[PDB]
Amino acid sequence: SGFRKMAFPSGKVEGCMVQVTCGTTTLNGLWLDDVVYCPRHVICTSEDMLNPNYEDLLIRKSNHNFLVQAGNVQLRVIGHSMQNCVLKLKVDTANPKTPKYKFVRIQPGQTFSVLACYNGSPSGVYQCAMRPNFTIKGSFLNGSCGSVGFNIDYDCVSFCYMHHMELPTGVHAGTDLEGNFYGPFVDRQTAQAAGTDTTITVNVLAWLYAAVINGDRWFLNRFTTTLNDFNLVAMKYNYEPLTQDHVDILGPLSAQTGIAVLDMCASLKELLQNGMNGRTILGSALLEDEFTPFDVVRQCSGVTF
Amino acid sequence: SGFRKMAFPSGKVEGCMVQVTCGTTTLNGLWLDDVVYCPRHVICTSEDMLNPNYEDLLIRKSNHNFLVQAGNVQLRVIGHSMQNCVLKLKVDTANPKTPKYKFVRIQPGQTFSVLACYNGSPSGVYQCAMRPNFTIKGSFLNGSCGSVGFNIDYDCVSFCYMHHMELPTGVHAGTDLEGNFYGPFVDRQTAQAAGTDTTITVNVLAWLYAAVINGDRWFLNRFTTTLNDFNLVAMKYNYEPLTQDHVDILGPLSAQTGIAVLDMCASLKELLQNGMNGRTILGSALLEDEFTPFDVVRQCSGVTF
Ligand SMILES: *C(=O)[C@H](C[C@@H]1CCNC1=O)NC(=O)[C@@H]1[C@H]2CCC[C@H]2CN1C(=O)CCc1cc(F)cc(F)c1
Ligand SMILES: *C(=O)[C@H](C[C@@H]1CCNC1=O)NC(=O)[C@@H]1[C@H]2CCC[C@H]2CN1C(=O)CCc1cc(F)cc(F)c1
Repeated sequence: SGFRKMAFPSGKVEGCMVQVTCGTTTLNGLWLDDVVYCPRHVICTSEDMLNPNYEDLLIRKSNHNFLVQAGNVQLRVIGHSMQNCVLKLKVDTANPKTPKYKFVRIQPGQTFSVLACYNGSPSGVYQCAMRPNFTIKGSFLNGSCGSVGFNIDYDCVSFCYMHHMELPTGVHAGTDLEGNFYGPFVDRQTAQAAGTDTTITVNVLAWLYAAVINGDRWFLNRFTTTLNDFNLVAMKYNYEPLTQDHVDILGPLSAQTGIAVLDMCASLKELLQNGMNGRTILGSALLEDEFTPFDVVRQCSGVTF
Repeated sequence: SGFRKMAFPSGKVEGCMVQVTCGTTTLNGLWLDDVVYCPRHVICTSEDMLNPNYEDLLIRKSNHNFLVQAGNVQLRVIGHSMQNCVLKLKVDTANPKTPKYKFVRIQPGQTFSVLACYNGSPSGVYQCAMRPNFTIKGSFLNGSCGSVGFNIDYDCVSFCYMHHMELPTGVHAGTDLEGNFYGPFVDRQTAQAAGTDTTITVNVLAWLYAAVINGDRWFLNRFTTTLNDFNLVAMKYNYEPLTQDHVDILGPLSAQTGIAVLDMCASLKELLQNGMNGRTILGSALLEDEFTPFDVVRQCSGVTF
């Protein structure tokens, strides 16, 4: 009973967070085995930020210029290299708290948990979706860079995001753990802007299924639609076109509730065209798109890690 | 930049979760030092739930009838006692992962993080407020009882809630760690109903301050009001009466933004009377009341634990 934006338990990730300082700049790093991963802009001063030449900046940096701290204890940096927008700092001690892990480049529309950190210490945990325009809606301040996004599957942590920047619309951009940005963003202080914030249609539908399971049924109508006719209406509202793959992904929720996906599309079409009329669905007055079909199944089935 | 419903890092609480089984019923327990705390209804079968006599039920229970499991390893129960609606199971091993802790009975209007568990294993983390009507808006299924609510202050975990029940409106009820329910709820399968869901006025105001700090300023008007005139309008909307203590608690946010609390009340009064007109504040189309002035300060100042 009840449906909330739920983050994964952060314990396994908390044991990996370290503080990385280079000169005056301090940010977070992720310590897995004998390597610490962190944003490469840790080597920049405020002046450098406008048009940095990271390769040039890095020649003036040796292993000893990187101060790595895990709690109150200093790690010894024995090597360093830049891979795309991240630095990999080889340290002399394997993290004893390293969980079972993998690095994953996540698809737009998928969700993950962010463990927001400052000075290598955890501050909070919240769920995010990698939006179609490759931004996330987070909560990050100066010093948050290096904070990571992850998913847990049983005992294995899949890290998928490292925080690097904010955009003018108050949204956030960052990289996978290989240092490659999601979207067209670059790690420099330039004029960059998020494209159209397209809505994750399959996730709105999954959330409509979670509402039905949790007793909210007012929006169910007596109509149905086709994929092509629904997409004509959803193009107007900047919704992602729904495909047969999306319908198959919603298969289990549709079977659990007895509501065909195209019947849920017709209900969603009525909600887009007519609005909620002051009503709420799972405590919200807007259509929510940051729950995947798996998030709904997980939460409504009590999946543990 | 950005403002999200943020839970505390759950790592310190994850190391305390255990599975408690008694007969066919399995639920969660909290293992701190050599004691495991769990809901007393773990001793009930489905039949017992309608009108249980917990003292009578407990005479047929010995230490060996309580199976306690921390991960894949069984703990040995050397004593048991009932304190209000919780059982305290003395075990032969102190939890090596016991953090610095305290038990706190939280005031209505305050917030905490819930670590939802099933079979003693963590499933997810989310923020809740202890509402004025003494219910919480959580996400809990069968087997979730014994899951706890907490706050972290530096290294000290203050546990304030243990989950026991769901109410007909899809909201949740439970106890402090001394076994005393918040509100008038009882641990039996009877007709119980939440009273009027009063809105936490001081928290809506704190959230309005977070919106201003994060760039959302459309709702700021050219009006002011008095405590007495604001409360006349807010009584109609089932809002908690605002007091001088609440105004003093909002003092630091008012000073940080330069917006007097009574000017923010006038803006809130216009929002209650006229609505949002399809606009949003921090991504929401409703007035949010589950952020305390401290939650806003914490998030906007980057407080770590
Ligand atoms: C790293 O901790 C930090 C996180 C930022 C700070 C505030 N919120 C947030 O998420 N990242 C930065 O400050 C980055 C650094 C690294 C690469 C370039 C430099 C600039 N920047 C950033 O976030 C861009 C700031 C900016 C925002 C905007 F709206 C217009 C701009 F022209 C620049
Ligand atoms: C413990 O795991 C469980 C958690 C519940 C189950 C579903 N969601 C949730 O939060 N608690 C219970 O199931 C309790 C047990 C313990 C004391 C009595 C017994 C009944 N109950 C409960 O939640 C009440 C269920 C109920 C709901 C309702 F709307 C009307 C009713 F008459 C009873």
